[PDB]
Amino acid sequence: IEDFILHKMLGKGSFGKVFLAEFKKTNQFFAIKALKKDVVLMDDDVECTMVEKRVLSLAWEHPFLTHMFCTFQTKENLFFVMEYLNGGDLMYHIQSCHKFDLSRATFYAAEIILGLQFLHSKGIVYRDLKLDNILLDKDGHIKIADFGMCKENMLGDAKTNTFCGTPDYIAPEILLGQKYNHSVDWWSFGVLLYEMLIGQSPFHGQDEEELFHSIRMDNPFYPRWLEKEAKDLLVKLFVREPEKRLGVRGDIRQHPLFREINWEELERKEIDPQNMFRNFSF
Repeated sequence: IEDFILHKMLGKGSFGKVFLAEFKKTNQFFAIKALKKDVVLMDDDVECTMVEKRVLSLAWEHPFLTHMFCTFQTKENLFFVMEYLNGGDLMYHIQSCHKFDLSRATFYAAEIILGLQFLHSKGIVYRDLKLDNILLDKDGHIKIADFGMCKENMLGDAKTNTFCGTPDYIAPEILLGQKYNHSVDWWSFGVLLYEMLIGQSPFHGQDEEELFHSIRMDNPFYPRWLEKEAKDLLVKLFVREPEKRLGVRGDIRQHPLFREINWEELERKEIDPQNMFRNFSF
C-alpha cells in the first residue's frame, strides 16, 4: 500500500472507503477500495467481500462494468485496486445539471441495460442499482460500480429473500415480502431512469415508512414535457407484479424509446456518447 500515494478520498461504497491512488513507480492512477479486516469480521461480511472480488473479476469481460486489476492485503486491511474513471458518478451530475435531456438519458439507460443483462446472464442479481453507482469513464461511456450487494448462483428459477437495497430504489415485491429474482433490478432501473429525466425520485416520503407506502401504492408523476415513449417505458417498468414487468417479460431492447440504438455497436462502443481472509490477494 506504501507503493501507492493516496491523493484523496473518492467516497465510501458498500464496504470500506475508496481512494484515488497513484502507483508511485508509474504515475498510473487507480481507485482503491480499502476495508479494515477487523470491522469486516465484526460485521461478519467476509463472504460479501469475496462476492465483490468475484463479480469484479467477472466484469473484466464487459465494457460497462467496473474492472479490477488486482487485489492485495496488509495485516489489517483489504484492498481492491480498480480502474479509475474520471467522469465521476451520475448522481453528482444530476445534482449539478438538475436533469438530463432525453437523448443523453436514453444513451446511459441503454448501456446500463447491457451491463445489467450481462450480470443477469451470469446468474447475478445486482440489487443495488442507483445513480450513485453509475460512473462515467473518460470516453463518456458509463460503468456500473460497487458489487458488494450482488447475489450469485441466481440461475434458472432460483429466487432469494434478503431484504436489501437503498430505500428509494427498493422494489415492491421485496416490500411485500416475496422471494425474488432479477426483477428487482428492473424496478431500480426504472427509478434510476425516472431520476435522470425528471431530476426527482418517483416515490416520496417524509421518512422510510411513508416512502415504502408510496412505492407500494402511488403512481409516479409524469410532467407534460416528458416524451410519450419515455413515459411508456417507465410505466411498463413500474408494474408492481414482477412477472409482468418489462425486463422480466418481453424484450426491453425492442422498446420504441431505443429505436435508434444498434445494441451490438453500442456494446462495441461504436456509438459516441483467525485466518479468515487467506488467498484473498490477486
